[PDB]
Amino acid sequence: MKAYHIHVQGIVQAVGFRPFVYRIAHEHNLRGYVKNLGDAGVEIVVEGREEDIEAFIEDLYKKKPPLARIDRIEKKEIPPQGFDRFYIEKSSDSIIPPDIAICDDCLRELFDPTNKRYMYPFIVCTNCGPRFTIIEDLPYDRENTTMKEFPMCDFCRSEYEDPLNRRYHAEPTACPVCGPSYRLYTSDGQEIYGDPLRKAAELIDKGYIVAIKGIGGIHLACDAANEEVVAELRRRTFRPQKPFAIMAKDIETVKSFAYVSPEEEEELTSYRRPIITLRKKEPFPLPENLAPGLHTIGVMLPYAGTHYILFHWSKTPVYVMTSANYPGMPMVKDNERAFEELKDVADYFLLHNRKILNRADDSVIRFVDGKRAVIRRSRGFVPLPIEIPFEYNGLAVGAELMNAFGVAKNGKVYPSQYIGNTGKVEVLEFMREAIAHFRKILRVKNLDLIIADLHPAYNTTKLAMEMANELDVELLQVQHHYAHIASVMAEKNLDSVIGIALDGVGYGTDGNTWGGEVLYLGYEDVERLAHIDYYPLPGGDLASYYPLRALMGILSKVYSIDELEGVINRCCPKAVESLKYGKVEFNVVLNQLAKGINTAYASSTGRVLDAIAVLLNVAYRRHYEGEPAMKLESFAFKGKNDLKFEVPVEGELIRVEELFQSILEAIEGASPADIAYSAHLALARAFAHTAVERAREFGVKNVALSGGVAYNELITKMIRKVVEANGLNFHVTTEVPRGDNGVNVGQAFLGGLYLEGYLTKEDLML
Ligand SMILES: [Zn+2]
Ligand SMILES: [Zn+2]
Ligand SMILES: [Zn+2]
Repeated sequence: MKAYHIHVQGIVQAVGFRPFVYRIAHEHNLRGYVKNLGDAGVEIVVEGREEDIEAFIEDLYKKKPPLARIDRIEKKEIPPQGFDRFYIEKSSDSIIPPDIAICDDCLRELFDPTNKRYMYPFIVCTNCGPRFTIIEDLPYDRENTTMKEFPMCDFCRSEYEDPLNRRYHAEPTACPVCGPSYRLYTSDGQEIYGDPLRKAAELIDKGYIVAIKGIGGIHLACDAANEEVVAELRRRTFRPQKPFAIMAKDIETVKSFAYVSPEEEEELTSYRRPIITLRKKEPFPLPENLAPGLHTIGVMLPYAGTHYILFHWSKTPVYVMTSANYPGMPMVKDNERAFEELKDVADYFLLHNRKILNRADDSVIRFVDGKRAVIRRSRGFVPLPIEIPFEYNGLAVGAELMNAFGVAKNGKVYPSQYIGNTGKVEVLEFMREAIAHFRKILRVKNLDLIIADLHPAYNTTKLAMEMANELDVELLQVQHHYAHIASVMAEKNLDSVIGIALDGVGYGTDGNTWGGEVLYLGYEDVERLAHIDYYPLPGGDLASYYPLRALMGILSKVYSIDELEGVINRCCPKAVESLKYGKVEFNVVLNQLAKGINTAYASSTGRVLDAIAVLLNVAYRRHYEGEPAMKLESFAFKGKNDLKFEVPVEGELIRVEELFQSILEAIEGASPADIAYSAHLALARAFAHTAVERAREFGVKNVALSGGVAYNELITKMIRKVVEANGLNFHVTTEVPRGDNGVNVGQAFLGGLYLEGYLTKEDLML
C-alpha cells in the first residue's frame, strides 16, 4: 500500500486510545492497524486512499479521547508488504481514571428522541461518565465496580462487546432496563421507577428545596432565582454567608448572570465541570442572597445525564448545589444517611441505586491576574497524579483545615478528594477510609515515612502519630508555610527559590502563629527571612473568629492602652461580639491585652488584612473560613484612585502596624473603598518588594507566592507584578491549589526530599 508510519506518544497508552483509533479508522473505511509496545509505542498504519488518509490523521486531533492530548505525529512513508483487508489492534499498565462529565456526543443522544437512552439519566460512553467515585479497585472492571450490582441487558452487551461501537468496554454502561433508576422521596414516602425525575424539578422551581444523588456525593438543591427559598435553606443549614453554588443552563445564561472570562469558558466546558467563580454583573440579576459582600459567584454547569435532563424542566435555569450536610460534616453517600440527617434540612429527596463508594466534593476554581489557579482539588481531578522530583512510597496528612491527604511513589503525589475540614470526628474517620482506598491502588507497608504539619494538635498530625506507631514507620513534620511555598516548586518542577507565604493561621516553627513572611527554600540549610512584627491577639482561635479581638491587638503596637480605646471609637464594632456574646465585657478584655497577661503571638497576613476589614464599615464577626479577607477584597475592587501607602520593611521585620496608622490618617478625606483598595496593594507591594531584594542578595532567579491569602486578586496582582523588576516567578496553578487543600503536595516533595538526604533532619523543625 501507500500509507504513513504515524508515530504518536505521550498520553495514548494509559488512556483509552485504541478504542478511538479503531473506530475512527473503520469510519473512514481506511483499513490498517495500530501496533503497541508499551509506555512508549503506538503507531498507526492507515494504508488506503487519500480522501481518508488525511481525515483519519485530521480527526485524531479533534476527536481524540477526553483524557488525552496527541503529542507527536510524524507522517512517515512505508509500503505494507501486504495490503490491509482488516484493521487490527495487535497487542501484547492500567491507571485509575477520574470522574469525567457527560461527553458532548452522549448529550444529544439522550436529549434527543431517536435513541434507546432517550432521556436516560445514567447515560454514558467509554469517553466520559463516572469513574473513581465508583471504581471499587483495579483492575478497572465492571465485575469489580459499583455497577456490579447491575447485570447488563442483552442489548447493551452486544454494544459493550462490539468494537466499532463507542460504548465498547464501557464498564459503567447501562440503559433504562439493566441500569439503575431514580426515585422521589419527602422525609419518607415515595413513588416508583421513572415517575420522579420529571416531577422532581417541577418542585425545585416550585420553591421547595430537594437533595440530589450526585455522582460523588449527593447535595442540596434549590432555585437560586427565588430569593425567598434560597434564604430559607441558609437557615435549615445554619449557614449565613458562605457563597452558595449556582448552576446555569448554558454558558449564555452564565453571561447575563455575571461575567464570562476567555479561557474561562474553556475551563468551564472542561470534562471536569468545576464550580468557577466569576464577577457578577453590576446590575445584580440573581437575588443578592446567593452571596453577600462578594463580587464573585459560584458558577456551575451540568455535568452528568440527570443534570441536563433535570435542567430541561423546572423552567428557571439557575439552580443551587451544595454539600448536603450540616456545616462541618462531609457529603452523605448512603441513601440511608440521607434521611437520617436531612429529615429537617431538605424538603424532598432524589436518590438512585448505584452506590457512590468514594466521596468527591465538587471542585471549585477561581482565576487570578498572573494566571488561573484552583482551590479545591477533587471532583474531576482525583485520582490524577502530579510529579515529585523524588521517589518514595509514603503518606502525607497535611493541614487540618480544608485538608487533602496525599501519597506518592516512583515520583508522583496523589491528592485525595476534598476531605474537608478534619475537625469533627465525622471527618477524621472519613480520611481513614479514603487513605485505605488509595492504598488499594498502590503499595502496602509503605517503604517510606509520613508527613504532617508542624502542629502537635491537628486531628491530622494526631493520626500521623498513631499511624506512625503503626506498621512501624518513621514520622516527619514540617512547617505549614514552608509547605504552601513548596507546593509551588513541586508543581513548577524546579529548585530552591525564595517565596512569599501569606496564610491565615499557620503553625509556624516555635509556637509562632505565622501567616505573613517570605522564605528561602534553599535545598540545603533552609531558613526564614522577612517577617511581620508579631501582634498580640487575645484568644489564638477567638481572634480569628471575632475580628475586633485582633483589630485591637495590632493597634496596641502603635497605640497605648487607653490610646487603643480612642482609635477604636473611629467606628463602632462593639455590638458585634454582643450578638453572640457579651459586648462591653469584651472591650474590658483590653486588660488581658494591655497587661500582656494572656496573649499568643501571631503574624498572619489574613488577620492583618482582617482587622482592616473591621477597622472599616466592611465586616464583623467571622461566619466561616476566611470571611473578612474575601469581604474586604470585593469591597476594595470598587476603588478607583489608587492611594499610595507604604508599609515599612526594616532589616528582616515589617512594621505592618504603621500601615494601619497612615490608613486612619486618610479616612478623613479619602473615600471608603479607595482605602481598602489602596492598603491592599500597599501591604502586598512592600511585602513582595522584600522577596525581590532578598533574591538578589542571595543569588536566586525567582520567587513564589502561595498559601491561604494567595487568591486575593488585588494582592496577587501587585505581588507577582513587582517581580517584573527581577526574574520570572510563578505561583501554584490549576494543577495544585495554593490554598491549604493543596498542602500535602508541598509536603510530599518537601519531606520526601528529606529522605533523599538533601535536607537537614531539623531545618524543617527549626
Ligand atoms: Zn459519553
Ligand atoms: Zn441496558
Ligand atoms: Zn495554609
